[PDB]
Amino acid sequence: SGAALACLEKMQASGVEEKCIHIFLIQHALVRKGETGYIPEKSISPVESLPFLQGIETKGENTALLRQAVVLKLNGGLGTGMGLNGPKSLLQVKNGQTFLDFTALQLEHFRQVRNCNVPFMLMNSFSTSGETKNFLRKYPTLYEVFDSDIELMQNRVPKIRQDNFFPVTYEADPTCEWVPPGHGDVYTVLYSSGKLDYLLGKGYRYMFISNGDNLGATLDVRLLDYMHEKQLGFLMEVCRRTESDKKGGHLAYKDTRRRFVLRESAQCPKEDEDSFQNIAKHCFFNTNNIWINLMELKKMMDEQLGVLRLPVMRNPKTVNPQDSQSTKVYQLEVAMGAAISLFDRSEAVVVPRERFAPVKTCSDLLALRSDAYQVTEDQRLVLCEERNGKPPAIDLDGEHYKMIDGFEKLVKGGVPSLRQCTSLTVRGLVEFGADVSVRGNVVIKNLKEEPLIIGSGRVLDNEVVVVE
Ligand SMILES: O=c1ccn([C@@H]2O[C@H](COP(=O)(O)OP(=O)(O)O[C@H]3O[C@H](CO)[C@@H](O)[C@H](O)[C@H]3O)[C@@H](O)[C@H]2O)c(=O)[nH]1
Repeated sequence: SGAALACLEKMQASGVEEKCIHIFLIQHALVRKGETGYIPEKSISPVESLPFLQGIETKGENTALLRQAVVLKLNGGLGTGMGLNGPKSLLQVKNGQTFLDFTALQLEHFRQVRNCNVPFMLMNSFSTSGETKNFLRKYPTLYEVFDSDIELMQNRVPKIRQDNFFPVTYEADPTCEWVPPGHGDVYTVLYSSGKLDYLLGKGYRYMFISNGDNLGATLDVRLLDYMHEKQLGFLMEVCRRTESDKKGGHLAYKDTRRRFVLRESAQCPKEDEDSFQNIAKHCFFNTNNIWINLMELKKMMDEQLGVLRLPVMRNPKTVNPQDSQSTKVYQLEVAMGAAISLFDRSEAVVVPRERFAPVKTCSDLLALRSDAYQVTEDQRLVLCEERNGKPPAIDLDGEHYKMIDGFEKLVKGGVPSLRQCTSLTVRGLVEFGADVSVRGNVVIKNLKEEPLIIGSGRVLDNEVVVVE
């Protein structure tokens, strides 16, 4: 393959890790022959039941295990879905505090309260590393050990043309020619960097990993205790899916014994969107709060010669995400949750919603920035009590609010109160002013060209607003 050799040479020219190149060209072979990465509804069965955290946990903690624990926050994605060209963690959340402020403050609270200097890492990509490093100047505790201790630099892979599978060229911005290969990349990065051997040599055996956008994620020593007692290599936290869980992955089963499967958004064929979005059928949603046993990982990686068989997802895009007329490409990516079938002993457990405040979209961001979410003593962000575990279901017009620039007009004059909101749908150009209270099920449709301004102090109480 001339296309594979072209990818090979371009990767080697940019300093890409040898095993990553090898794993990529494996996937490249597959996709060149029309591998879609899809998990069709007819290939899987729903997960009907799972153990709950209240059941499986006990009183008391084994502090000896916490002493073996290490935290990693994922920070490598490009946030292209929200129209970013860099780290979504540098987005403001509350009080002029970004996602990364909340992460740094959470860690500091954890270390203080428990008097335990738990190791901490951020998995960065080429697109997020520099901005993240400079941001952390504000946290000298982290900054002074950023290169040596904190950063885990993941790999990058070229975007490849949908027609001939060659790496794409984009002269206007050669930066658009590359993508981090998914958070699934973590295992090979840990292995090939020497970080895994380093951590194991200091006696660490467990790693807690969560999304950089999820400020609800918590190191639970009682869940750690459980994972260890059942001698698990991998534990995934899931939530009872809500109407707001539209993007990410749900669990399912495949057969002749049953094994877990993770079906991501990118693995769902167009014809199956309705099923993928049936929250009652596919009711267990991955939080991406994942515990791994590091020695089990080490043993697997050695066994499989640095090459985990994670399922490749073949993500179609344009080379410049913002320009729909730019060259059509495929991003080959893996998800860290897909290791759930690869570990010898793995489990998923249902956790309370207060451990999962995701921001995948500007609709999610709206909910987080609003009074629907609250800061806890331990510096987490958690859904308010009166929403009874169910985030407001926010549908923001994809033609106006998908890009952060468009979302910016909506909240420019004010983030509305959403703590009493079960549902908010916005269509056309719309602009909130100050101290707007949204209550119950609210619809706002503007059919005029002029933005619809929602006056300051307006109460929208189970109301449908249509301006024409
Ligand atoms: O190559 C990459 C790609 C993403 N990220 C980071 O990974 C985290 C999550 O990525 P994101 O695109 O926000 O989420 P998805 O990958 O679509 O979904 C994940 O998060 C959902 C929970 O919000 C789960 O339901 C999914 O199964 C899980 O794969 C964020 O910190 C990203 O910055 C990386 O570090 N490297």
